[PDB]
Amino acid sequence: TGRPEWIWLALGTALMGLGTLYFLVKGMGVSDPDAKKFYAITTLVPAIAFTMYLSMLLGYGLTMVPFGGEQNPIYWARYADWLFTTPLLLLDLALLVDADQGTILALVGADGIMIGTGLVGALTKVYSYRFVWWAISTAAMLYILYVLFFGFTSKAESMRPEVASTFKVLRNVTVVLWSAYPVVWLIGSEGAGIVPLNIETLLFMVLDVSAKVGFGLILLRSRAIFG
Amino acid sequence: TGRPEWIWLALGTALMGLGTLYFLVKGMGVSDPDAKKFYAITTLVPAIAFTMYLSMLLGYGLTMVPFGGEQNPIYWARYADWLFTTPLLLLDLALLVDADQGTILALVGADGIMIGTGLVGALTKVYSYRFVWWAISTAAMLYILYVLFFGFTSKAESMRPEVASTFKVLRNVTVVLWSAYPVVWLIGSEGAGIVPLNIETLLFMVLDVSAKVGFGLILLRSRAIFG
Amino acid sequence: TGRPEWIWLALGTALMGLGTLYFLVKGMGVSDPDAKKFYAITTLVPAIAFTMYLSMLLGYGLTMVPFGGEQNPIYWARYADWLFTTPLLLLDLALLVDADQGTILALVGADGIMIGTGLVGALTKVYSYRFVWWAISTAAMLYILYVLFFGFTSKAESMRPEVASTFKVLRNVTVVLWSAYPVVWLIGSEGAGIVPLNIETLLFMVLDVSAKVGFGLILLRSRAIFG
Ligand SMILES: CC(C)CCC[C@@H](C)CCC[C@@H](C)CCC[C@@H](C)CCOC[C@@H](CO[C@@H]1O[C@H](CO)[C@@H](O)[C@H](O)[C@H]1O[C@H]1O[C@H](CO[C@@H]2O[C@H](CO)[C@H](O)[C@H](O)[C@H]2O)[C@@H](O)[C@H](O)[C@@H]1O)OCC[C@H](C)CCC[C@H](C)CCC[C@H](C)CCCC(C)C
Ligand SMILES: CC(C)CCC[C@@H](C)CCC[C@@H](C)CCC[C@@H](C)CCOC[C@@H](CO[C@@H]1O[C@H](CO)[C@@H](O)[C@H](O)[C@H]1O[C@H]1O[C@H](CO[C@@H]2O[C@H](CO)[C@H](O)[C@H](O)[C@H]2O)[C@@H](O)[C@H](O)[C@@H]1O)OCC[C@H](C)CCC[C@H](C)CCC[C@H](C)CCCC(C)C
Ligand SMILES: CC(C)CCC[C@@H](C)CCC[C@@H](C)CCC[C@@H](C)CCOC[C@@H](CO[C@@H]1O[C@H](CO)[C@@H](O)[C@H](O)[C@H]1O[C@H]1O[C@H](CO[C@@H]2O[C@H](CO)[C@H](O)[C@H](O)[C@H]2O)[C@@H](O)[C@H](O)[C@@H]1O)OCC[C@H](C)CCC[C@H](C)CCC[C@H](C)CCCC(C)C
Ligand SMILES: CC(C)CCC[C@@H](C)CCC[C@@H](C)CCC[C@@H](C)CCOC[C@@H](COP(=O)([O-])OC[C@H](O)COP(=O)([O-])O)OCC[C@H](C)CCC[C@H](C)CCC[C@H](C)CCCC(C)C
Ligand SMILES: CC(C)CCC[C@@H](C)CCC[C@@H](C)CCC[C@@H](C)CCOC[C@@H](COP(=O)([O-])OC[C@H](O)COP(=O)([O-])O)OCC[C@H](C)CCC[C@H](C)CCC[C@H](C)CCCC(C)C
Ligand SMILES: *C\C=C(C)/C=C/C=C(C)/C=C/C1=C(C)CCCC1(C)C
Ligand SMILES: *C\C=C(C)/C=C/C=C(C)/C=C/C1=C(C)CCCC1(C)C
Ligand SMILES: *C\C=C(C)/C=C/C=C(C)/C=C/C1=C(C)CCCC1(C)C
Repeated sequence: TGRPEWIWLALGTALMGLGTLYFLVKGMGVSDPDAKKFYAITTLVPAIAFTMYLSMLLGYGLTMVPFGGEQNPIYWARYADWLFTTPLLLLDLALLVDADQGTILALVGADGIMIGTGLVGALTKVYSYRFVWWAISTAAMLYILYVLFFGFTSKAESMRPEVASTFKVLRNVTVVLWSAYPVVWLIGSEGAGIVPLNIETLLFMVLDVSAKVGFGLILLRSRAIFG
Repeated sequence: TGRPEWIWLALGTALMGLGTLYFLVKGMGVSDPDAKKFYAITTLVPAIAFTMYLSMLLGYGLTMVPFGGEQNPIYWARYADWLFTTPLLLLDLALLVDADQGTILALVGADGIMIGTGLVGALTKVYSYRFVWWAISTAAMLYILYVLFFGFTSKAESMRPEVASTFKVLRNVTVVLWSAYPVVWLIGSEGAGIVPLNIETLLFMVLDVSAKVGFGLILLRSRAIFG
Repeated sequence: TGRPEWIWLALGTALMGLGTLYFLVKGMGVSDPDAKKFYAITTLVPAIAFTMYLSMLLGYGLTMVPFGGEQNPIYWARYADWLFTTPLLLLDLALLVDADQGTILALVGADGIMIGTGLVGALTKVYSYRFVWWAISTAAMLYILYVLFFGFTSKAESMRPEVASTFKVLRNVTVVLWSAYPVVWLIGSEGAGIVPLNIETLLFMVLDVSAKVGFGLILLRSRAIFG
């Protein structure tokens, strides 16, 4: 349940919070209309993360699901968070690399399903079924990382070296990080309880802050966001 | 409840699933940026349909509402599905016919209300009230079919004959199909139980697959989607 | 609970309803593509307000939350309403003043959090915690009114006098009205029950109709919406 992992939630809330502050206090006097978009998209990611992390800390984002012949502590707020933050991150990559509206739409769709599926899985009562939803969700995820890796990289090659390189870093960071989530989910309390909610929460915490604050940092501190 | 209609759900899940596969395996090597958009929008429709049909089959999308002095089997997942798939379909028509942003916005709004209202109706406990929500939802629907029929057709007349004709087919197919839903809802378990959930599910199944896979087929196999 | 304030809900439902009708019956024969957008955005605001007000009147939008060592009557539908209507209103201001996509995105984000936070607050069981969420929600709100007041006004100064002035009126009306909500929430049943749900409902009613129908009226009856 929620108590031993109260601390990881606390640190997460705080890190996202400061992350918002730092990104907010930096894009204040930014004239560049394109850079303006990047700060907006990027800043909104940690801000949302902050509200959802606070709901877990205060006990709201946590619920109980019966499965495995018992009651289970499921932090649902993660899906509420990700549902918006993942597309926003994706949007950042698309703008940076000037992707086609079609692909953005396809990418956003894939993402919504990825989280939608993950959320449903996290709540389904037939233990067994939770793993099907996981399968679907991961399939959706993989599609995204594919397009990002082979599709987006290609589009980056046409931009100026600054953008190509920043994208390369961002690309590597999201591909590697995003794929850890399904592994954590799988071995955590949402799936086979191989790992305690204690460590799991510390894991999502590190992954989230990296995948958002870190990503924001890499992106917002490069000249790539400028026209 | 969910058992006698388990089969229609199963076939639906499967048909949507293959529908996604087929549309996915066809727009792979498509350079045309406009055609790319059409495949994205269209492909996402059956994909969502698949996840929601699977939730009904696995028992998740089903809930119980007390009304009529008794418990009632309400597949809520349909609204979760439609909420996204109906606008997407609408968006397809708008792109094809190059509609004004204003009308798209108005059309999307109408749709969200149409489903939002339908969902609320499906869940309201005062039997009587379910019919008011139905009224509102249908009113919203009618507005949409109106704009599609008289507004969009007009905009199609300015496109090349290929587009005008494909739109005509699509227009006829959506106008006729969409209007069956409110009739099914009305006579099914959501309203006056004149028809059993058994047949009702077989009905939504046929309507959905036609309105999505069929629509996708008609659209994605014409040269209308190209610039 | 829901009974003594049944009337304010009834009048609200009716006022929004007519508000939709009036805005609908006025933008019918409007060729101007820009004006078309304004009518669409603006008309959808009261229309949504109508469906949510009807849910409160019919008893659906009302729920019960335990806090303060007792059961509490919480009209949740307000958040469902606002979640969409507030951005739409914001979008109106942005179009009118031709704001940057970045700022619109930032503004929409802030708003979603503002309502999301408000909703969570309205539902949190630890009385005490409801006030933190209020704090966050208001902080988000303030950010919005700031950008609207100092940012948007600046952008209005570049438009023709008609637009600058209409915006000025709209700006003053939203800044003043929006800031009353957090005060009402604070002193109403969602926070410290200093004011009865009776008067509270009459308050939100006046604020809503003004902030939407009034706003719509001021905007839709000026030549500012034309190109
Ligand atoms: C952009 C649009 C305008 C989009 C729409 C966005 C929105 C709708 C997304 C929602 C997304 C999904 C993923 C989240 C929902 C998950 C869902 C399955 C879980 C829902 O449950 C929580 C919900 C309601 O809370 C509850 O109220 C009901 C009514 O009164 C009750 O019937 C429920 O039981 C109650 O649940 C709570 O309490 C439970 C407590 O039980 C226990 O009690 C015992 C008593 O002895 C003891 O105390 C135990 O300890 C205790 O646990 C608990 O178990 C439950 O979990 C629950 O807490 O909550 C509503 C959440 C709200 C929707 C979150 C919003 C997220 C943030 C703010 C979003 C910011 C987004 C903006 C929009 C982004 C903008 C950028 C774009 C432009 C890209
Ligand atoms: C784009 C944005 C980023 C937009 C936001 C999208 C999202 C928020 C939309 C939601 C839309 C609405 C329409 C769906 C919600 C309907 C709502 C009224 C119904 C909610 O209930 C289900 C919800 C939660 O499940 C539950 O968990 C709670 C917390 O722990 C519990 O308190 C509930 O009770 C529990 O409910 C389940 O179980 C019930 C079981 O009871 C019974 O138990 C007995 C025991 O003996 C026995 O077993 C009985 O047989 C059994 O029934 C059951 O009755 C309930 O129905 C329920 O199953 O679920 C969350 C669903 C999730 C939000 C669905 C998402 C849909 C898909 C994946 C969307 C893909 C969308 C992308 C975004 C599209 C992209 C394209 C655009 C760009 C255009
Ligand atoms: C654009 C996208 C495509 C975006 C997605 C939009 C959508 C998902 C947004 C949702 C936003 C949030 C803010 C609203 C949800 C708030 C949430 C916390 C509250 C949820 O509860 C209500 C929910 C389900 O109702 C219930 O069914 C469950 C399953 O069967 C049950 O388990 C619940 O208990 C049940 O709750 C009801 O009944 C309770 C009754 O208890 C009591 O019973 C006793 C008996 O003796 C006695 O009778 C008592 O008097 C009685 O009270 C009650 O307490 C509960 O409150 C509840 O009524 O409802 C689903 C609502 C639906 C999602 C509202 C939609 C809003 C409108 C139509 C939106 C129009 C939007 C379009 C999209 C805008 C377009 C423009 C853009 C382009 C900008
Ligand atoms: C049981 C199952 C049936 C159910 C599945 C579960 C499912 C719900 C989850 C999957 C997610 C799914 C929702 C995703 C939908 C995607 C769909 C909307 C995509 C539509 O398609 C949009 C395109 C975007 O195109 P581009 O990449 O940008 O190409 C640019 C080119 O260089 C030209 O540029 P120019 O114009 O300037 O000249 O997708 C990108 C094109 C790519 C370059 C090519 C991609 C190929 C695919 C990866 C392979 C096809 C899929 C496989 C046969 C199997 C399906 C697996 C599933 C996991 C995807
Ligand atoms: C109790 C009730 C009060 C509550 C009602 C319930 C309600 C919640 C459900 C209804 C759905 C509602 C939410 C829909 C909102 C719609 C609103 C946003 C629309 C705003 O309006 C946007 C326009 C889009 O314009 P266009 O069609 O594209 O015109 C192009 C022209 O050719 C010029 O081209 P050029 O620029 O190139 O020169 O709507 C299209 C303009 C059309 C051509 C004309 C349409 C006329 C209407 C159908 C008639 C007006 C309505 C009726 C008086 C009664 C209301 C019934 C209700 C069912 C709509
Ligand atoms: C907080 C920021 C980000 C980038 C979060 C990303 C989360 C994911 C990519 C989650 C993926 C999931 C999969 C693939 C399947 C199991 C369920 C998850 C939702 C955890
Ligand atoms: C799955 C694909 C589509 C095109 C589904 C369309 C569904 C509708 C048009 C439903 C309309 C409804 C009305 C008009 C009123 C009763 C409730 C419904 C939601 C069933
Ligand atoms: C119906 C139309 C509008 C413009 C409604 C606006 C509502 C708000 C600005 C609400 C703000 C809130 C704050 C700042 C904090 C407490 C909770 C609220 C959601 C009431």
